[PDB]
Amino acid sequence: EFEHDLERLCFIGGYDNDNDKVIVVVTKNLELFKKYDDINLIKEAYNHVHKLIQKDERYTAVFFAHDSTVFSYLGLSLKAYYGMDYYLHKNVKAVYVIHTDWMSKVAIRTLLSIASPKFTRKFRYLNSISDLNKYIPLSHLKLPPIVYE
Amino acid sequence: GPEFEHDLERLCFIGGYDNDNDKVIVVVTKNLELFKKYDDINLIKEAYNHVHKLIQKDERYTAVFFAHDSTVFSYLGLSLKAYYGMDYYLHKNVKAVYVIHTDWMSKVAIRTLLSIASPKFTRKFRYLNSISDLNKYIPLSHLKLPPIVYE
Repeated sequence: EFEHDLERLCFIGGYDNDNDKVIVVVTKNLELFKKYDDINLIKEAYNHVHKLIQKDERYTAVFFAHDSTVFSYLGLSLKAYYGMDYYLHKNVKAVYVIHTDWMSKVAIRTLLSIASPKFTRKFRYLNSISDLNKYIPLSHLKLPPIVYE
Repeated sequence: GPEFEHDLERLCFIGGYDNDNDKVIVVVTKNLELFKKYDDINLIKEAYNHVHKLIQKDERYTAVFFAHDSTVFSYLGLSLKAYYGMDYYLHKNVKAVYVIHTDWMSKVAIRTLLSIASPKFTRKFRYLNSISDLNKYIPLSHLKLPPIVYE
C-alpha cells in the first residue's frame, strides 16, 4: 500500500564479508510521498528502519544522492539520520554518500574534514617564513617576492 | 582566459621538493585579489580543478600556506575553508600543512572548536563520486541495488 513505497527507499541491500548488514537509502525516492496527505512520514520512517536493524547489531549506511542537494532529500534524509537514537550512530561501521551535486559534495567533504582529526593535526602554525626553514629547507622552493616583504 | 590560468598558477603552484623528492606545493593567500578583476566565473571550482592538475591521485606531498599580511582579511581562513572541502585523498596524502600567520589563533579558533564538538558519528562518513568507487570497501556482488544506478 503506502508501505509499498518505503521498501523502495530503504533496503538491506546485502551483507558485508564480516556478515553484518548494509542499509541502502535512496534520497531521491521521497516524492513518492507528496501524494498521500495526513502522513507524518518521519515517525513512520523511524518505525520502518527500527524493524530493519536489531539494537545491538552493527550495520553500514549507504546513501544515494543522485540529483539531490543539501536543501532537499539529502539535507532532510541526514537531519533525520541525526535525530535517531544514539545506538544507531554507535553501531555503524561507516556511512557512504554517493553521487550528489557539486555544492553538496564540497559541503559534505568540509564537515568530515572538520570531524576527521587525523587530518587536522598535520597542520603546524608558524609566525613567519623564517621558522619554516627548520622543516622544509628554503634552499629548494622558488617563491614570489611577496613572501619576503 | 589565459590570463586567468596564469593568475591561478600565481596563486597555487609547485614550490619545490624534499625527501623522498615529494612535491611541496605553495599557496599564497594574498593572491586572491588577482581574481577580483574578473566577472562571472566559479573560482573555487577551477581552483579545485587546478589543484587536481598539480598533484595526482596518490602522491605524498607537503602544503604551505603563506598568510603573513594583514588588513581587512588575510583569506587564510578562506583558502583553508576551500582546502577543507577538497577530495578526501588530498587530505590523506599530506605530509604536513605549514601555515605562515602570526596571530593565527584569531582565525582558526572557530574551526578548532567545531572539530572539538564534532561527534564520532560524522567521522565514519565518506563521500564517493559514483557507484563504482564503492567496490573497495563493500563488495557490490553481495548487494541488490535499485534501478536508479543502472541503465
